Amino acid sequence: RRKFLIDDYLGNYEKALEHLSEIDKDGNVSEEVIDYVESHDLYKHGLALYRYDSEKQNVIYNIYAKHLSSNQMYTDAAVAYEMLGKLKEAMGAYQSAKRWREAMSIAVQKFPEEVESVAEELISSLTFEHRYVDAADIQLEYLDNVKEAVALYCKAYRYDIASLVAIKAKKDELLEEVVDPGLGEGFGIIAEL
Amino acid sequence: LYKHGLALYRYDSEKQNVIYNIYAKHLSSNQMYTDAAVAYEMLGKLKEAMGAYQSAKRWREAMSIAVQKFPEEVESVAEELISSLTFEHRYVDAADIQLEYLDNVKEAVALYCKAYRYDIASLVAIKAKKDELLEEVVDPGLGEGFGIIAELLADCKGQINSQLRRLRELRAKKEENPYAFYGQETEQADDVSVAPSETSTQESFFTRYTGKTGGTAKTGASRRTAKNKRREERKRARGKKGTIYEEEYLVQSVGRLIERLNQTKPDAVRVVEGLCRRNMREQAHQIQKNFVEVLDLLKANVKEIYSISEKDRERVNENGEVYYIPEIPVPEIHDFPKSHIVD
Repeated sequence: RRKFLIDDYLGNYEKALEHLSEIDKDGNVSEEVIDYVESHDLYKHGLALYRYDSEKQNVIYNIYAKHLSSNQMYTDAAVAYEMLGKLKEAMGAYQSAKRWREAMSIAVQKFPEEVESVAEELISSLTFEHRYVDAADIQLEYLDNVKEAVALYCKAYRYDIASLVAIKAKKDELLEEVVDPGLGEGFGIIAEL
Repeated sequence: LYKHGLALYRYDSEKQNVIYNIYAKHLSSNQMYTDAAVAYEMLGKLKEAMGAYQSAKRWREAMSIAVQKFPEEVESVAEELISSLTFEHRYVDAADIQLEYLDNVKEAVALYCKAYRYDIASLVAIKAKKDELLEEVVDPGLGEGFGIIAELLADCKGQINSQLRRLRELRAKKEENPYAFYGQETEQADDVSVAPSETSTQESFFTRYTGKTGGTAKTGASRRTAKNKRREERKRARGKKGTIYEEEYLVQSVGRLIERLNQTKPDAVRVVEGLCRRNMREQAHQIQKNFVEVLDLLKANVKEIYSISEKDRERVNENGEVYYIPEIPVPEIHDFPKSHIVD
């Protein structure tokens, strides 16, 4: 406690935390260490101190990933949440950070009830900002909507694979309903370009 | 002429049809199998179009035609030709075809793991509701990826540990090689294991074989066998590096290092995520420290090489101990996209 106080007053907060960890070495780091690391952002030091202590790495990761998610640090926060099994926050950060395949896999894995909700939802956002293929495939992954999938196969100027997915579903009407008109407007605007 | 004739019907229909019917064989004989497929489609050759597509390995349209017309002939084109493309590191296309047409789950996920798309393999298994891939398939894939990455990133460490010195003869073995007739000037690819295998010399990397000094014909298929002739008969009568000896390999000494880092970094990110997902969280730090260490070493070591100044037709600056022989244009390779829970 002596060394902790000297270092706390002197501003060397890293060695202060290093000494502070020694007092509660044999139990569960009480709230003192948690509050200290949250106040000084000693998370790297507060983790390296217990880098080999899994039984307290649980709490260190919990608080650190809470900080990560609260500080716009999405992907690492989501991965740490999956490390701790924090399913809800992990899903929120995955689908917030445009993490498509992991979100779909978990949605169909443990909570199929949400598959109809989230998937098409992301299909909106991906289509919003010039991301078609990653959303085009989803419409046939589980939704099995051929037209709403090939619509982004003809819009992305992927004509050959657009016809390919229209044929692998055996749609000779889509050959003139989505492939032909999308094709037409596409090469018209390409001639303009 | 035939070309003028075919251009003469750009506004005629029956003439265009008949010129297809006549000149399609010659056009296919010329070049660019794609035009052969176009002619086959236009003239109704729906079975040899499959052969043309399987010639240059065009596959999606082959299966499309097979599904359209010949449902009995959908297994011959896909199942038989997948192996040839499989055998040469094109694992992704093989796995895609296998999963999408042949209904295979074990080897498809195995080839996804070999393709380092472990999350997509997990999604596929979730479609099949299986979780035993994690140990039978995902575990060996992750282990092999980590092992080969630790192998490859440790390969450049040796090759950069024999490059710093001014006189590039300080390889502890290259200063003794005369390289007069047994020279390895152009296909040189290694600096820490330079010139091994006295008989049938084959370097580690063979993609950097310029063949400049192989001979007058500029080709000998290797530098071990050919005449290996160049200016002023490079021998041991030289002084330092800057006199009559190797001058050309210096530029490629960094091109040999450029490729793998850029071509492997996304694989590195994906395998870090996958290998930490097993909650080790420290072999991910192993990859991180290996990568940052090798990049820092190479970038701090290439700070002693500068441009060749005025480029000259012949090697200059004979006094290599003082006349700045190892000069090389500076490269530009960046660091890794930093993660935080790996810190």
